[PDB]
Amino acid sequence: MEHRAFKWPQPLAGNKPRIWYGGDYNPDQWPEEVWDEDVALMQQAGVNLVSVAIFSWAKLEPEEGVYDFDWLDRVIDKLGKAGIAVDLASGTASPPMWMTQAHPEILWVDYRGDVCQPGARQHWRATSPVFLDYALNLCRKMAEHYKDNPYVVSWHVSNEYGCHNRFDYSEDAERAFQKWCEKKYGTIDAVNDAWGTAFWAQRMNNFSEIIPPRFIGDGNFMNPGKLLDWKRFSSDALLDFYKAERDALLEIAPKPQTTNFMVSAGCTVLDYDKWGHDVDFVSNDHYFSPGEAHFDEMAYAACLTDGIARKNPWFLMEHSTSAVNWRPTNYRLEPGELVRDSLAHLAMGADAICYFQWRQSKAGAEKWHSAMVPHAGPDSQIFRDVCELGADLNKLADEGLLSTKLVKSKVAIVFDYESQWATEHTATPTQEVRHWTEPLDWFRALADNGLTADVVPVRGPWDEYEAVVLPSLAILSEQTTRRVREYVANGGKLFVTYYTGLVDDRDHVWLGGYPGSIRDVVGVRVEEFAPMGTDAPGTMDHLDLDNGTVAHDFADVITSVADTAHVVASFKADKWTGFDGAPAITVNDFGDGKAAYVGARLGREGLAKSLPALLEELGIETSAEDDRGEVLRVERADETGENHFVFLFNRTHDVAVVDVEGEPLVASLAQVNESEHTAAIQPNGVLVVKL
Amino acid sequence: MEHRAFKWPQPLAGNKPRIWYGGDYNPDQWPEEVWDEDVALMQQAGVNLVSVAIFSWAKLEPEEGVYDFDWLDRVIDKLGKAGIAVDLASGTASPPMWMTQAHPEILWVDYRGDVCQPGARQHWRATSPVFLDYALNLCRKMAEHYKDNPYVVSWHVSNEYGCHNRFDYSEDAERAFQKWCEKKYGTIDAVNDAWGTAFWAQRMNNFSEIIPPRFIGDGNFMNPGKLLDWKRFSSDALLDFYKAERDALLEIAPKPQTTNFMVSAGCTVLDYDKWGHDVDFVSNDHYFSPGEAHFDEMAYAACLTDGIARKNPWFLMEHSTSAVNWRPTNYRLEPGELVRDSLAHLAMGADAICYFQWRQSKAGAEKWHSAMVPHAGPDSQIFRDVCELGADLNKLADEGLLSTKLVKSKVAIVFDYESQWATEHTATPTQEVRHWTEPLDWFRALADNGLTADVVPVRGPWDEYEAVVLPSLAILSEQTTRRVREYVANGGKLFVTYYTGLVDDRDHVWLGGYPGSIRDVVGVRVEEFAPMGTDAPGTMDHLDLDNGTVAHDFADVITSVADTAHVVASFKADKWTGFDGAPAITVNDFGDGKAAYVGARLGREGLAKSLPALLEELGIETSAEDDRGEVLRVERADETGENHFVFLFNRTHDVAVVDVEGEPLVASLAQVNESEHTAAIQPNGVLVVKL
Repeated sequence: MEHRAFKWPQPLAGNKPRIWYGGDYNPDQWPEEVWDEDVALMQQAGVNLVSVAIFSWAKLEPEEGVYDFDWLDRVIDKLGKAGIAVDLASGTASPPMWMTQAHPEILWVDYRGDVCQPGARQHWRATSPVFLDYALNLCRKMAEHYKDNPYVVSWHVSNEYGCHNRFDYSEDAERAFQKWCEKKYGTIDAVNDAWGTAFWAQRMNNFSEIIPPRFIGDGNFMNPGKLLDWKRFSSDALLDFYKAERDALLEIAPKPQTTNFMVSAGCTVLDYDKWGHDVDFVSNDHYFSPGEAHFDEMAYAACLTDGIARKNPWFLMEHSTSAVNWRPTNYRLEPGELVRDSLAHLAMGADAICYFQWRQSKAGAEKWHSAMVPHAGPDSQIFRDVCELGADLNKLADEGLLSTKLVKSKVAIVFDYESQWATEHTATPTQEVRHWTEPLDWFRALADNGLTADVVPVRGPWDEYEAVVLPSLAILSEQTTRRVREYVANGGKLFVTYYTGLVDDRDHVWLGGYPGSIRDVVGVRVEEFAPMGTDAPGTMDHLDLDNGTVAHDFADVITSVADTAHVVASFKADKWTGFDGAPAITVNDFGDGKAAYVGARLGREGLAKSLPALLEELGIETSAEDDRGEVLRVERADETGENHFVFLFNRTHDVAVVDVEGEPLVASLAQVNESEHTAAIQPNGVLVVKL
Repeated sequence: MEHRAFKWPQPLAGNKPRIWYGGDYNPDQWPEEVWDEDVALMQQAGVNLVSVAIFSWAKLEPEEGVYDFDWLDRVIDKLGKAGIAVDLASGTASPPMWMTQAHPEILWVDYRGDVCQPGARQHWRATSPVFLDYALNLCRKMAEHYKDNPYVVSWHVSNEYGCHNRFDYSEDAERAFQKWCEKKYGTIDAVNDAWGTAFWAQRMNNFSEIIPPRFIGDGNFMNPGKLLDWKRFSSDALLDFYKAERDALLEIAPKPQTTNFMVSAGCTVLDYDKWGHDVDFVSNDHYFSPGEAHFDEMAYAACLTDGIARKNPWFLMEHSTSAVNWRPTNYRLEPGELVRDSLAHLAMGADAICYFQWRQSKAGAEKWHSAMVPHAGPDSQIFRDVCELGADLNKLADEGLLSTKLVKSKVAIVFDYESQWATEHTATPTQEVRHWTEPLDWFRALADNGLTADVVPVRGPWDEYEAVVLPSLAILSEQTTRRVREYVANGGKLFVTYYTGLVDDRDHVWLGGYPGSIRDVVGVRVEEFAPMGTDAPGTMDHLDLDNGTVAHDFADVITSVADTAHVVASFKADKWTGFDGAPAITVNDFGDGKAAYVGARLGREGLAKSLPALLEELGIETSAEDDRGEVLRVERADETGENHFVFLFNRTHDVAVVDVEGEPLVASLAQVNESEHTAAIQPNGVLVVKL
């Protein structure tokens, strides 16, 4: 699996490279007089790039085989004459009404056989031959028309594939899933073994007896190997679609191209790491998580984006100035968070910072989604902040930030889209445990101990790191198992948690005691699990540990510990539970390395309090400073090290004081004292320094 | 309604009778080399019976009209040569893919018209002519092939009928429900009156205008007489199917036969009491309820199983060594509970103890369901415990337990599958009240007072008992009413609760004041109900009683008390409610007997605290010992009384001390002191003594 050669949208002729800054722009929603005010405000704000025509199919092709590009030619000329570059869409993200009215077979079908109608967006089947023909046609018409346009710097292919059309249960998807399985497994016998079909009379005679995981009565249990493969197939089918659109544009009008991802701690619609191999550059859409997780989760998501990009610069295609429209309660951003959030992504390696969207819609389903120009207009705190950010990004580019890379951490936290999928089955030990929460909890606990981790996809080079976290990494394939065993034996330092290595990549259990492929690495054997909760009176809902932490949701029953291992922490419990004095946290010597095993869910707080002991045991150095968890420190450097930037973010609701170890470039809710070379960072503030 | 003659699986030639011990066995999921280890482990564990081929249709009939029995012949020979008997399945529990692909009319249909697909199990219509033909065909092929096999001791017909396919809304079920109604009622006028169809323009001109209770818009109110009959019809339709499979096997290969039930406090998929009339012996599948209810609910379920069996020995076809796969949080068993749970069923009259399943599946939807041989293998606490239980059951059979019966209690708690169904309508006084909880609450409150009740189905001989509980028994037919009135007048002692006797068997209300058919038995008249909860601010959520208990969810408004009755307890409340000083608990003299009325939901705790007074008033004797509720005492005896066994189970999280009134045979987490003839029973422990 090779990545494509890296390509990045280049400046308009006569311009110097900049941190690209701007947003989705939808002039087609407004009368044309508004466009001249849009351009003048964009110049005021320091906007240098916008993404246009994303959902414009019904205007670009208003009837079948009739094209209307003149409006788009005119707005692209206005932008370009003002020095603003265009990231042009294919226009294919969502089909017009004339098309679905004429071709109802385009619409995707749900698990009960109910057809998804128009009225929102992206109501098309990934495996529809007729929709593909319509989409490639528009791609080609667009490419031919814009191939020589001097103001178009990149292609934005479709939009957030799979946000709405991940799953289709049509006859098209039935046929395509049969073909996928044949191309993966080769024989029906191989499919039967993978899916364990001897159970419940599911054994198939040929590929025609492979059906999608349709409606089986709510509450009943779908074949888990088949469900896992369904999610892989669904991601692959949309990848195929993306690659076909891409290729159709590039054959006529080669330009840097991307499609926008939805990388966030809890979003696993697609295997985004896999997809990252087919974009010229990684672009991401991230919106804040409400409440206390806001800052840490956004840093973690931008960190994972950078891991997907293999530390190449990446493109923040979307985020929000303030509230989104799509949550049950759409909380606003607090003062300072607009600037802070943008610099968080920048810190984690973005060389472009863009919003959804330029002007707040006055009608339609996202009218309540914040924008760069709110309903309130340019006389607004949001627009002032947008202008301030624009000046900030010009300064940072003047000072050499472009093309610098996020520095390598001591610690790689491993993330696997497929492990998440495996943990989503409805007949696992507990529905309260999924893969995705554990890596985020580690990121935050490590930050509390003064350490900024890298978040590395399982395919990526986590085995080149000083230390590695396997966080509820439910799948360990034969390959990954080998990589883990070799990494530790050669001197790596490993953290492994509960719900790691239960299964291989077919969702077959590794037998003999969990974790079945690496018991000797971690030097423990688990014979069963003890899920916990409050489902009924008298259920076991927690387990204390003797290091002052508390387990919830899940604990392992460890029945033996290797002679090369020792117990760092033990459970304390009522005797009748069997847990009193049982091992909870262990550390094993394996070859020249070490592996710690955390046999329960301890949360961010439990991990943060357990880590000092474990970091010491594994020889991983951190600050001695008491205030070490108050700020997240994020660094970017060029290869030589001549351009080295430090971003300091307050993670707390107190004022944080930091040393200033170079020239302060940008400050937001932060005050520098030149005398003492110190700075006080308010809540929600950030300071950027060049070393 | 007669029961079939009792028959029980007999020993293999040359063996003596044993408590059958073993589990579901699925060699078809494993390579054949595993089978020789399975047999050797089964011998080590003392396993003497296994149930085979339950879901093996896709291997037994791999294409239409092609049979492959050689694998099954080979594993049955290995088992039998090792002295292990086979409970052979029909194999018909779930159809193969080739069959449903060729015959989509087999699949059951949901209330909206959506067809249940393959991908799990039991996706067939109870009233499908073509599925019946396929099932009877396999039954006959199986019977002909195994009719002279010396190692097959019984038939296990299908599997848990109605677990998944209770309700079908197809055209087949439409036709079959019309015929059922005609065969029940005779005329359409009788159906119209039963269902109250003059209400809401539902009156029918003929049987063709009877339709199933399909989709009527979510939240709207289905005709309740029709819904009640639907549940009776659905149980009958699957009973018809079972009887046809049974008959098809027995015509060729007569052997003891059963089908496995799902008797538990809250499961009412089928009228299991009715079904019990068509099995040769009762077999049950019971899995623990999480938390504090675990022990008491399992004892209660095994007790009800024995009531269904009319005190004949019965067969525990399934339970779990530890966690199941199918709850949202799959809690494990604690140390000692494997042995304890098994002996609980044994205590309540089982002469066979079997698990789902022998070897934990490594793939498929139940891979996370515990087994006798876990993923961890034979070197596991579970497998050791399985071996220990095996030796325990050999000892108890050596000591004469087989064919002894659960001793008659002083108290019969009445259970009615149909009353539960009636309480399930969505326009009852409150959705918080169902029939099934009240009998369980009584069982537990009576145990707290030192009394082990019998749980007797309404058709059964509850009127032969010293005292009887009617626990939220919503239906009283004319017949049951007569039985109650005569039972009390002749000297019976009766407890009646709220939500008893509201309706007759058509769901018509008994008029004139509740409970409308027995007001004079209980010597109270209720004019309305006062449901309670926390649905909105300021709702009435409890009512104190003056005996130190608290009502929740529901109270009766009692407006008069007979001259032959007196008030035992009264509500205390805010004046404006109307409840201050109102009657809550009464006792009436009726003929030579007495009837207590408990006009509210008091819970296990409220009932346990109310019972001393009521037991005294009704002359029902219990221990004077203060510790009387700490252990459940369960007895089995032969008819003479020469073989009398007492099982003592600790119900608490303290150590319980008991007297030893005979020879201790089996102890689990219990220590006997020969000197003092006493024993200390740990939490989760049990002692078995022969008197």
